[PDB]
Amino acid sequence: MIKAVVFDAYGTLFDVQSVADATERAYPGRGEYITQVWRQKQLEYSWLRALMGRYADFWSVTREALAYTLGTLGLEPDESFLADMAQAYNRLTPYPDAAQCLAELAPLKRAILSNGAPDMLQALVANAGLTDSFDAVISVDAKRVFKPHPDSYALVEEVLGVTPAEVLFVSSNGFDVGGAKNFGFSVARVARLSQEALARELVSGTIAPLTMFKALRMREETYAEAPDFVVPALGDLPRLVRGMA
Amino acid sequence: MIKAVVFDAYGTLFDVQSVADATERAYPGRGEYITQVWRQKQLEYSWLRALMGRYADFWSVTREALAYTLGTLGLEPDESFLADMAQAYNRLTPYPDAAQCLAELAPLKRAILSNGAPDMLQALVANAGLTDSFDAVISVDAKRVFKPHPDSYALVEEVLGVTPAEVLFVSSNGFDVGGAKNFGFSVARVARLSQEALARELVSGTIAPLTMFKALRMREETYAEAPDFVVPALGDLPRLVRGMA
Ligand SMILES: [Cl-]
Ligand SMILES: [Cl-]
Repeated sequence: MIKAVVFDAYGTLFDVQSVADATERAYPGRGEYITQVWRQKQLEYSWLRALMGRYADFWSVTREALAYTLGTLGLEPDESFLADMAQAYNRLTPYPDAAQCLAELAPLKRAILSNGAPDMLQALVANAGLTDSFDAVISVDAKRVFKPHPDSYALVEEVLGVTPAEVLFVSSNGFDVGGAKNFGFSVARVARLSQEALARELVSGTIAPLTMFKALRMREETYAEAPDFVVPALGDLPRLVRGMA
Repeated sequence: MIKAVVFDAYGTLFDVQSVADATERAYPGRGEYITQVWRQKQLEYSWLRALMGRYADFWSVTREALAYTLGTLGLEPDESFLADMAQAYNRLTPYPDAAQCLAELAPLKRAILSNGAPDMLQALVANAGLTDSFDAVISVDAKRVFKPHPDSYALVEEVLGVTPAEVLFVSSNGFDVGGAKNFGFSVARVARLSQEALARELVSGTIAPLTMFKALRMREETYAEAPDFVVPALGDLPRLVRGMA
Protein backbone atom coordinates (compact mmCIF):
# COMPACT_ATOMS: atom_id res chain seq x y z
CA MET A 1 0.00 0.00 0.00
CA ILE A 2 1.11 3.56 -0.77
CA LYS A 3 2.36 5.11 2.46
CA ALA A 4 4.23 8.10 1.03
CA VAL A 5 4.02 10.45 -1.96
CA VAL A 6 7.46 11.77 -2.91
CA PHE A 7 7.67 14.74 -5.26
CA ASP A 8 10.25 15.83 -7.77
CA ALA A 9 10.80 19.59 -7.25
CA TYR A 10 12.01 21.44 -10.37
CA GLY A 11 9.44 21.26 -13.14
CA THR A 12 7.01 19.22 -11.05
CA LEU A 13 6.01 21.25 -7.99
CA PHE A 14 7.85 24.36 -9.20
CA ASP A 15 7.68 26.10 -12.58
CA VAL A 16 11.17 26.57 -14.06
CA GLN A 17 9.70 28.98 -16.61
CA SER A 18 9.02 31.42 -13.76
CA VAL A 19 12.58 32.81 -13.88
CA ALA A 20 11.23 34.67 -16.94
CA ASP A 21 11.36 38.24 -15.64
CA ALA A 22 14.79 37.83 -14.04
CA THR A 23 16.30 36.50 -17.29
CA GLU A 24 14.56 39.18 -19.38
CA ARG A 25 16.52 41.71 -17.32
CA ALA A 26 19.81 39.86 -17.81
CA TYR A 27 19.29 40.42 -21.53
CA PRO A 28 16.15 42.25 -22.76
CA GLY A 29 14.69 40.50 -25.78
CA ARG A 30 16.28 37.17 -24.82
CA GLY A 31 14.52 36.13 -21.64
CA GLU A 32 12.79 33.14 -23.28
CA TYR A 33 16.06 31.87 -24.76
CA ILE A 34 17.98 32.13 -21.47
CA THR A 35 15.18 30.48 -19.49
CA GLN A 36 15.26 27.41 -21.75
CA VAL A 37 19.02 26.95 -22.20
CA TRP A 38 19.62 27.63 -18.51
CA ARG A 39 17.30 24.76 -17.53
CA GLN A 40 18.65 22.43 -20.23
CA LYS A 41 22.30 23.03 -19.31
CA GLN A 42 21.49 22.85 -15.59
CA LEU A 43 20.18 19.32 -16.20
CA GLU A 44 23.07 18.34 -18.50
CA TYR A 45 25.63 19.54 -15.96
CA SER A 46 24.05 17.54 -13.15
CA TRP A 47 24.28 14.38 -15.29
CA LEU A 48 27.79 15.09 -16.57
CA ARG A 49 29.38 16.06 -13.25
CA ALA A 50 27.89 12.94 -11.62
CA LEU A 51 28.83 10.58 -14.47
CA MET A 52 32.35 12.02 -14.55
CA GLY A 53 32.68 11.44 -10.81
CA ARG A 54 33.07 15.17 -10.16
CA TYR A 55 30.08 16.09 -8.03
CA ALA A 56 29.36 19.68 -7.02
CA ASP A 57 25.99 20.61 -5.50
CA PHE A 58 23.06 21.97 -7.49
CA TRP A 59 23.89 25.54 -6.48
CA SER A 60 27.24 25.26 -8.28
CA VAL A 61 25.56 23.45 -11.19
CA THR A 62 22.88 26.14 -11.43
CA ARG A 63 25.48 28.95 -11.54
CA GLU A 64 27.69 27.12 -14.02
CA ALA A 65 24.69 26.56 -16.31
CA LEU A 66 23.72 30.24 -16.05
CA ALA A 67 27.31 31.28 -16.86
CA TYR A 68 27.27 29.02 -19.93
CA THR A 69 23.89 30.34 -21.09
CA LEU A 70 24.83 34.01 -20.78
CA GLY A 71 28.18 33.18 -22.35
CA THR A 72 26.45 32.01 -25.54
CA LEU A 73 25.07 35.55 -25.85
CA GLY A 74 28.56 37.00 -25.56
CA LEU A 75 28.28 38.03 -21.91
CA GLU A 76 30.93 37.46 -19.24
CA PRO A 77 29.17 37.90 -15.84
CA ASP A 78 31.27 37.73 -12.66
CA GLU A 79 30.58 35.38 -9.74
CA SER A 80 28.76 38.12 -7.85
CA PHE A 81 26.35 38.68 -10.75
CA LEU A 82 25.86 34.93 -11.23
CA ALA A 83 25.21 34.18 -7.56
CA ASP A 84 22.74 37.07 -7.50
CA MET A 85 20.73 36.12 -10.60
CA ALA A 86 20.83 32.37 -9.91
CA GLN A 87 18.75 33.16 -6.81
CA ALA A 88 15.80 33.22 -9.21
CA TYR A 89 15.85 29.42 -8.94
CA ASN A 90 15.14 29.66 -5.21
CA ARG A 91 12.05 31.76 -5.94
CA LEU A 92 10.33 29.54 -8.53
CA THR A 93 6.56 29.86 -8.38
CA PRO A 94 4.77 26.69 -7.30
CA TYR A 95 2.20 25.37 -9.75
CA PRO A 96 -1.18 26.84 -8.74
CA ASP A 97 -2.65 23.47 -7.72
CA ALA A 98 0.35 22.26 -5.69
CA ALA A 99 -0.83 23.52 -2.29
CA GLN A 100 -4.28 21.97 -2.64
CA CYS A 101 -2.78 18.70 -3.89
CA LEU A 102 -0.45 18.44 -0.90
CA ALA A 103 -3.23 19.34 1.54
CA GLU A 104 -5.53 16.59 0.25
CA LEU A 105 -2.66 14.06 0.29
CA ALA A 106 -2.37 14.27 4.08
CA PRO A 107 -2.16 12.24 6.25
CA LEU A 108 -0.01 10.16 3.84
CA LYS A 109 3.67 10.92 4.23
CA ARG A 110 4.64 13.73 1.86
CA ALA A 111 8.15 14.58 0.75
CA ILE A 112 10.32 16.10 -1.93
CA LEU A 113 13.27 14.26 -3.45
CA SER A 114 15.28 16.73 -5.53
CA ASN A 115 18.64 17.41 -7.18
CA GLY A 116 18.49 20.77 -5.41
CA ALA A 117 21.07 21.48 -2.70
CA PRO A 118 19.78 21.62 0.90
CA ASP A 119 19.77 25.42 1.22
CA MET A 120 18.16 25.77 -2.21
CA LEU A 121 15.26 23.45 -1.42
CA GLN A 122 14.60 25.02 1.97
CA ALA A 123 14.48 28.55 0.55
CA LEU A 124 12.39 27.41 -2.45
CA VAL A 125 9.90 25.62 -0.20
CA ALA A 126 9.82 28.53 2.28
CA ASN A 127 9.21 31.17 -0.41
CA ALA A 128 6.26 29.13 -1.68
CA GLY A 129 4.79 28.78 1.80
CA LEU A 130 4.82 24.98 1.57
CA THR A 131 7.12 24.21 4.50
CA ASP A 132 4.41 22.52 6.59
CA SER A 133 3.18 20.44 3.65
CA PHE A 134 6.18 18.10 3.80
CA ASP A 135 7.39 15.52 6.33
CA ALA A 136 10.78 15.72 4.65
CA VAL A 137 12.57 17.70 1.96
CA ILE A 138 15.34 15.41 0.68
CA SER A 139 18.37 16.63 -1.28
CA VAL A 140 20.63 14.27 -3.22
CA ASP A 141 23.59 16.16 -1.75
CA ALA A 142 24.15 13.59 1.02
CA LYS A 143 24.93 10.98 -1.66
CA ARG A 144 27.01 13.35 -3.82
CA VAL A 145 25.28 12.13 -6.98
CA PHE A 146 22.45 13.51 -9.12
CA LYS A 147 19.39 11.80 -10.55
CA PRO A 148 18.88 9.35 -12.13
CA HIS A 149 21.71 7.72 -10.15
CA PRO A 150 20.09 5.03 -7.93
CA ASP A 151 21.71 6.44 -4.75
CA SER A 152 19.52 9.52 -5.12
CA TYR A 153 16.37 7.41 -4.79
CA ALA A 154 17.89 5.25 -2.03
CA LEU A 155 17.59 8.33 0.18
CA VAL A 156 13.80 8.00 0.36
CA GLU A 157 13.84 4.85 2.48
CA GLU A 158 16.76 6.18 4.54
CA VAL A 159 14.79 9.30 5.46
CA LEU A 160 11.18 8.08 5.51
CA GLY A 161 11.57 4.45 6.53
CA VAL A 162 9.21 3.28 3.77
CA THR A 163 10.13 0.70 1.12
CA PRO A 164 10.17 1.57 -2.61
CA ALA A 165 6.96 -0.47 -2.93
CA GLU A 166 5.17 1.90 -0.52
CA VAL A 167 6.17 5.03 -2.41
CA LEU A 168 4.25 6.87 -5.13
CA PHE A 169 6.91 8.97 -6.87
CA VAL A 170 5.67 12.03 -8.78
CA SER A 171 7.56 13.76 -11.57
CA SER A 172 7.08 15.72 -14.78
CA ASN A 173 10.64 14.93 -15.92
CA GLY A 174 11.03 11.87 -18.11
CA PHE A 175 14.58 11.07 -16.94
CA ASP A 176 13.39 11.25 -13.31
CA VAL A 177 10.36 9.05 -14.07
CA GLY A 178 12.87 6.59 -15.55
CA GLY A 179 15.24 6.73 -12.59
CA ALA A 180 12.45 6.24 -10.06
CA LYS A 181 10.98 3.28 -11.98
CA ASN A 182 14.47 1.81 -12.31
CA PHE A 183 14.88 2.02 -8.54
CA GLY A 184 11.54 0.38 -7.80
CA PHE A 185 9.02 3.11 -6.96
CA SER A 186 5.51 3.27 -8.35
CA VAL A 187 5.47 6.41 -10.47
CA ALA A 188 2.85 8.98 -11.42
CA ARG A 189 4.07 11.14 -14.31
CA VAL A 190 2.67 14.67 -14.60
CA ALA A 191 2.29 15.32 -18.35
CA ARG A 192 1.43 18.95 -19.08
CA LEU A 193 2.11 18.86 -22.83
CA SER A 194 -0.22 16.69 -24.90
CA GLN A 195 1.77 14.68 -27.46
CA GLU A 196 -0.67 15.54 -30.24
CA ALA A 197 -0.26 19.28 -29.62
CA LEU A 198 3.55 19.03 -29.86
CA ALA A 199 3.36 16.93 -33.02
CA ARG A 200 1.25 19.56 -34.78
CA GLU A 201 3.38 22.38 -33.35
CA LEU A 202 6.52 20.88 -34.86
CA VAL A 203 4.79 20.80 -38.25
CA SER A 204 3.46 24.37 -38.16
CA GLY A 205 6.13 26.12 -40.21
CA THR A 206 9.12 27.58 -38.37
CA ILE A 207 9.85 25.97 -34.98
CA ALA A 208 10.21 28.31 -31.96
CA PRO A 209 12.68 28.08 -28.97
CA LEU A 210 10.27 27.13 -26.17
CA THR A 211 9.05 24.52 -28.64
CA MET A 212 12.62 23.24 -28.83
CA PHE A 213 12.78 22.94 -25.05
CA LYS A 214 9.40 21.23 -25.14
CA ALA A 215 10.51 18.66 -27.72
CA LEU A 216 13.60 17.84 -25.65
CA ARG A 217 12.13 17.83 -22.15
CA MET A 218 8.36 17.22 -21.96
CA ARG A 219 8.05 13.62 -23.23
CA GLU A 220 8.54 10.13 -21.85
CA GLU A 221 12.08 9.00 -22.69
CA THR A 222 12.31 5.92 -24.92
CA TYR A 223 14.99 4.17 -22.84
CA ALA A 224 12.98 4.49 -19.63
CA GLU A 225 10.41 2.22 -18.05
CA ALA A 226 6.89 3.59 -18.47
CA PRO A 227 5.30 5.33 -15.48
CA ASP A 228 2.53 3.43 -13.70
CA PHE A 229 0.20 6.42 -14.03
CA VAL A 230 -0.01 9.61 -16.07
CA VAL A 231 -2.07 12.62 -14.99
CA PRO A 232 -2.46 16.13 -16.50
CA ALA A 233 -1.88 18.01 -13.22
CA LEU A 234 -0.84 17.74 -9.55
CA GLY A 235 -4.44 18.30 -8.42
CA ASP A 236 -5.37 14.92 -9.88
CA LEU A 237 -3.06 12.95 -7.59
CA PRO A 238 -5.42 12.69 -4.59
CA ARG A 239 -8.06 11.14 -6.83
CA LEU A 240 -5.41 8.85 -8.34
CA VAL A 241 -4.32 7.49 -4.94
CA ARG A 242 -7.96 6.88 -3.97
CA GLY A 243 -9.16 5.10 -7.12
CA MET A 244 -5.77 3.35 -6.94
CA ALA A 245 -5.82 1.68 -3.51
CA MET B 1 56.18 12.82 -24.27
CA ILE B 2 53.12 12.52 -26.53
CA LYS B 3 53.14 8.98 -27.90
CA ALA B 4 49.53 8.77 -29.10
CA VAL B 5 46.81 10.98 -30.56
CA VAL B 6 43.38 9.65 -29.57
CA PHE B 7 40.31 10.88 -31.41
CA ASP B 8 36.71 11.26 -30.44
CA ALA B 9 34.53 10.00 -33.35
CA TYR B 10 31.02 11.50 -33.57
CA GLY B 11 31.27 15.22 -34.22
CA THR B 12 35.08 15.24 -34.29
CA LEU B 13 36.19 13.02 -37.18
CA PHE B 14 32.67 12.49 -38.54
CA ASP B 15 29.93 15.01 -39.34
CA VAL B 16 26.72 14.14 -37.46
CA GLN B 17 24.84 16.58 -39.69
CA SER B 18 25.44 14.36 -42.72
CA VAL B 19 22.42 12.19 -41.88
CA ALA B 20 20.43 15.16 -43.19
CA ASP B 21 19.58 13.87 -46.67
CA ALA B 22 18.51 10.49 -45.28
CA THR B 23 16.29 11.95 -42.51
CA GLU B 24 14.87 14.50 -44.98
CA ARG B 25 14.25 11.99 -47.78
CA ALA B 26 12.69 9.67 -45.21
CA TYR B 27 10.49 12.53 -43.98
CA PRO B 28 10.27 15.61 -46.25
CA GLY B 29 10.21 18.95 -44.43
CA ARG B 30 11.50 17.52 -41.14
CA GLY B 31 15.13 16.65 -41.87
CA GLU B 32 16.94 19.50 -40.11
CA TYR B 33 14.79 19.08 -37.01
CA ILE B 34 15.28 15.32 -36.83
CA THR B 35 19.04 15.61 -37.33
CA GLN B 36 19.42 17.95 -34.34
CA VAL B 37 17.09 16.24 -31.85
CA TRP B 38 18.38 12.81 -32.84
CA ARG B 39 21.93 13.78 -31.90
CA GLN B 40 20.86 15.64 -28.74
CA LYS B 41 18.79 12.71 -27.43
CA GLN B 42 21.43 10.18 -28.48
CA LEU B 43 23.88 11.99 -26.17
CA GLU B 44 21.33 12.41 -23.37
CA TYR B 45 20.46 8.71 -23.48
CA SER B 46 24.10 7.63 -23.32
CA TRP B 47 24.53 9.79 -20.18
CA LEU B 48 21.25 8.80 -18.53
CA ARG B 49 21.54 5.05 -19.19
CA ALA B 50 25.07 5.08 -17.77
CA LEU B 51 24.14 7.19 -14.76
CA MET B 52 21.18 4.88 -14.03
CA GLY B 53 23.44 1.84 -14.19
CA ARG B 54 21.36 0.52 -17.10
CA TYR B 55 23.87 0.34 -19.97
CA ALA B 56 22.92 -0.65 -23.53
CA ASP B 57 25.36 -0.16 -26.40
CA PHE B 58 25.36 2.89 -28.65
CA TRP B 59 23.39 1.04 -31.34
CA SER B 60 20.48 0.59 -28.96
CA VAL B 61 20.97 4.19 -27.79
CA THR B 62 21.02 5.50 -31.37
CA ARG B 63 17.79 3.68 -32.22
CA GLU B 64 16.05 4.69 -28.99
CA ALA B 65 16.96 8.33 -29.64
CA LEU B 66 15.64 8.13 -33.21
CA ALA B 67 12.38 6.57 -31.97
CA TYR B 68 12.00 9.45 -29.51
CA THR B 69 12.74 12.07 -32.17
CA LEU B 70 10.30 10.66 -34.74
CA GLY B 71 7.81 10.25 -31.91
CA THR B 72 7.77 13.99 -31.18
CA LEU B 73 6.50 14.36 -34.76
CA GLY B 74 3.72 11.85 -34.12
CA LEU B 75 5.42 9.01 -36.01
CA GLU B 76 5.53 5.41 -34.77
CA PRO B 77 7.85 3.41 -37.11
CA ASP B 78 8.57 -0.25 -36.29
CA GLU B 79 11.91 -1.66 -35.17
CA SER B 80 12.80 -2.73 -38.69
CA PHE B 81 12.38 0.84 -39.93
CA LEU B 82 14.39 2.24 -37.01
CA ALA B 83 17.28 -0.19 -37.55
CA ASP B 84 17.41 0.64 -41.27
CA MET B 85 17.29 4.40 -40.83
CA ALA B 86 19.72 4.33 -37.91
CA GLN B 87 22.33 2.91 -40.31
CA ALA B 88 22.78 6.53 -41.41
CA TYR B 89 24.96 6.92 -38.31
CA ASN B 90 27.33 4.27 -39.67
CA ARG B 91 27.83 6.30 -42.86
CA LEU B 92 28.59 9.80 -41.57
CA THR B 93 30.84 11.71 -43.95
CA PRO B 94 34.31 12.33 -42.49
CA TYR B 95 35.38 15.95 -42.25
CA PRO B 96 37.30 16.91 -45.47
CA ASP B 97 40.67 17.28 -43.72
CA ALA B 98 40.54 14.23 -41.45
CA ALA B 99 42.46 11.98 -43.85
CA GLN B 100 45.31 14.44 -44.33
CA CYS B 101 45.51 15.15 -40.59
CA LEU B 102 45.79 11.46 -39.67
CA ALA B 103 48.37 10.94 -42.41
CA GLU B 104 50.70 13.64 -41.03
CA LEU B 105 50.36 12.02 -37.58
CA ALA B 106 51.53 8.63 -38.87
CA PRO B 107 54.69 8.70 -36.71
CA LEU B 108 52.59 8.69 -33.53
CA LYS B 109 50.08 6.04 -32.53
CA ARG B 110 46.66 7.02 -33.86
CA ALA B 111 43.45 5.80 -32.27
CA ILE B 112 39.75 6.44 -31.81
CA LEU B 113 37.97 6.32 -28.45
CA SER B 114 34.20 6.46 -28.94
CA ASN B 115 30.79 5.84 -27.39
CA GLY B 116 30.07 4.01 -30.64
CA ALA B 117 29.41 0.28 -30.43
CA PRO B 118 32.07 -2.04 -31.97
CA ASP B 119 30.24 -2.76 -35.24
CA MET B 120 29.12 0.84 -35.60
CA LEU B 121 32.68 2.16 -35.41
CA GLN B 122 34.11 -0.41 -37.80
CA ALA B 123 31.57 0.50 -40.50
CA LEU B 124 31.85 4.23 -39.79
CA VAL B 125 35.64 4.17 -40.19
CA ALA B 126 35.63 1.70 -43.10
CA ASN B 127 32.96 3.59 -45.06
CA ALA B 128 34.99 6.77 -44.51
CA GLY B 129 38.06 5.07 -45.95
CA LEU B 130 40.04 5.74 -42.77
CA THR B 131 40.54 2.17 -41.54
CA ASP B 132 44.26 2.23 -42.40
CA SER B 133 44.68 5.49 -40.49
CA PHE B 134 44.27 4.00 -36.99
CA ASP B 135 46.29 1.57 -34.86
CA ALA B 136 43.22 1.01 -32.70
CA VAL B 137 39.53 1.87 -32.84
CA ILE B 138 38.29 1.65 -29.25
CA SER B 139 34.66 1.37 -28.14
CA VAL B 140 33.47 2.07 -24.60
CA ASP B 141 31.32 -1.04 -24.88
CA ALA B 142 33.83 -3.28 -23.06
CA LYS B 143 33.45 -1.11 -19.93
CA ARG B 144 29.65 -0.92 -20.28
CA VAL B 145 29.67 2.82 -19.50
CA PHE B 146 29.48 5.94 -21.68
CA LYS B 147 31.56 9.12 -21.70
CA PRO B 148 32.42 11.05 -19.60
CA HIS B 149 32.60 8.16 -17.12
CA PRO B 150 36.33 7.70 -16.30
CA ASP B 151 36.27 4.00 -17.26
CA SER B 152 35.72 5.05 -20.88
CA TYR B 153 39.07 6.83 -20.93
CA ALA B 154 40.80 4.05 -18.95
CA LEU B 155 40.48 1.91 -22.09
CA VAL B 156 43.19 3.94 -23.88
CA GLU B 157 46.03 2.65 -21.69
CA GLU B 158 44.56 -0.85 -21.66
CA VAL B 159 44.59 -1.03 -25.48
CA LEU B 160 47.57 1.16 -26.42
CA GLY B 161 49.78 0.75 -23.36
CA VAL B 162 50.43 4.48 -23.07
CA THR B 163 49.80 6.44 -19.87
CA PRO B 164 47.39 9.41 -19.73
CA ALA B 165 50.48 11.66 -19.74
CA GLU B 166 51.49 10.33 -23.17
CA VAL B 167 48.10 10.92 -24.78
CA LEU B 168 46.82 13.88 -26.79
CA PHE B 169 43.02 13.56 -26.83
CA VAL B 170 41.12 15.34 -29.62
CA SER B 171 37.43 16.24 -29.40
CA SER B 172 34.82 18.72 -30.66
CA ASN B 173 32.43 17.78 -27.84
CA GLY B 174 32.67 19.86 -24.67
CA PHE B 175 31.53 17.08 -22.33
CA ASP B 176 34.16 14.78 -23.88
CA VAL B 177 36.89 17.42 -23.55
CA GLY B 178 35.88 17.63 -19.90
CA GLY B 179 35.93 13.88 -19.40
CA ALA B 180 39.34 13.52 -21.05
CA LYS B 181 40.80 16.37 -18.98
CA ASN B 182 39.38 14.98 -15.72
CA PHE B 183 40.96 11.63 -16.55
CA GLY B 184 44.35 13.23 -17.07
CA PHE B 185 44.87 13.47 -20.84
CA SER B 186 46.24 16.49 -22.66
CA VAL B 187 43.36 17.74 -24.79
CA ALA B 188 43.06 19.54 -28.11
CA ARG B 189 39.52 20.82 -28.63
CA VAL B 190 38.22 21.28 -32.18
CA ALA B 191 36.09 24.44 -32.19
CA ARG B 192 34.38 24.85 -35.57
CA LEU B 193 31.91 27.52 -34.41
CA SER B 194 33.49 30.82 -33.35
CA GLN B 195 32.01 32.14 -30.09
CA GLU B 196 31.57 35.61 -31.60
CA ALA B 197 29.63 34.18 -34.55
CA LEU B 198 27.25 32.24 -32.29
CA ALA B 199 26.63 35.32 -30.13
CA ARG B 200 25.66 37.40 -33.17
CA GLU B 201 23.55 34.58 -34.63
CA LEU B 202 21.60 34.30 -31.36
CA VAL B 203 20.66 37.95 -31.73
CA SER B 204 20.23 38.14 -35.51
CA GLY B 205 16.48 38.10 -34.94
CA THR B 206 14.18 35.12 -34.54
CA ILE B 207 16.35 32.27 -33.23
CA ALA B 208 16.34 29.25 -35.56
CA PRO B 209 16.15 25.66 -34.20
CA LEU B 210 19.47 24.88 -35.89
CA THR B 211 21.12 27.60 -33.81
CA MET B 212 19.54 25.91 -30.79
CA PHE B 213 21.64 22.78 -31.30
CA LYS B 214 24.73 24.90 -31.83
CA ALA B 215 24.09 26.83 -28.62
CA LEU B 216 23.67 23.60 -26.66
CA ARG B 217 26.49 21.55 -28.17
CA MET B 218 29.31 23.59 -29.77
CA ARG B 219 30.91 25.41 -26.82
CA GLU B 220 33.19 24.58 -23.91
CA GLU B 221 31.16 23.51 -20.86
CA THR B 222 31.57 25.72 -17.80
CA TYR B 223 31.93 22.84 -15.31
CA ALA B 224 34.74 21.29 -17.35
CA GLU B 225 38.47 21.85 -17.17
CA ALA B 226 39.70 23.91 -20.12
CA PRO B 227 41.40 22.09 -23.00
CA ASP B 228 45.16 22.52 -23.39
CA PHE B 229 44.72 23.62 -27.01
CA VAL B 230 41.90 24.80 -29.26
CA VAL B 231 42.13 24.56 -33.06
CA PRO B 232 39.47 25.44 -35.68
CA ALA B 233 40.17 22.32 -37.77
CA LEU B 234 41.64 18.81 -37.69
CA GLY B 235 44.23 19.88 -40.26
CA ASP B 236 45.84 22.15 -37.66
CA LEU B 237 46.66 19.23 -35.36
CA PRO B 238 49.90 17.99 -36.97
CA ARG B 239 51.39 21.48 -36.75
CA LEU B 240 50.17 21.76 -33.15
CA VAL B 241 51.93 18.52 -32.19
CA ARG B 242 55.17 19.47 -33.97
CA GLY B 243 55.77 22.56 -31.83
CA MET B 244 54.22 21.09 -28.69
CA ALA B 245 56.71 19.21 -26.50
CL1 LIG C 1 16.23 19.02 -11.48
CL1 LIG D 1 29.10 10.45 -29.08
